[PDB]
Amino acid sequence: MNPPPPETSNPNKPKRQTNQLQYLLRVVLKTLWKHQFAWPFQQPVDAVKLNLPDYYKIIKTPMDMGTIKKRLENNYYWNAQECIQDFNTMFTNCYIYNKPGDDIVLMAEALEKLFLQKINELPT
Ligand SMILES: Cc1ccc([C@H](C)Nc2ccc3c(c2)N(C2CC2)[C@@H](C)C(=O)N3C)cc1
Repeated sequence: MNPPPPETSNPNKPKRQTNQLQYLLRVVLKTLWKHQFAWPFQQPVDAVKLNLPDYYKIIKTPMDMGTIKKRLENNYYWNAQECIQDFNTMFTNCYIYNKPGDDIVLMAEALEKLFLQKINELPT
């Protein structure tokens, strides 16, 4: 039931170390990582273990903070916007599969509120 996880290295792809990308790893991701609600989002959804055989029938572009962390550590991104997009894909997937008011949604919303606070100002 589990698909292969998103790639965390791609050589066909050009890489960049920007000040914003370093900050997204050192400050943004690491703060979110320690949040009390971060743990469901620290690795790909394990649909077999959660016995959610429908998850990957619905979610076709999965994303999680473990994948983002590995991408950042591998300089996988060209710019901060690409990384921010991965965060937003992660949150949106949770809002798509689940319903407003669900506990997992409350957790994603708390992480998203903090994410938006931390990315409001990025380095130059
Ligand atoms: C409040 C509560 C209940 C269960 C769990 C289980 C143990 N782990 C887990 C990790 C990530 C996800 C989910 C479950 N959900 C399930 C709907 C619960 C899927 C759909 C989803 O979208 N994500 C992001 C954690 C937190």
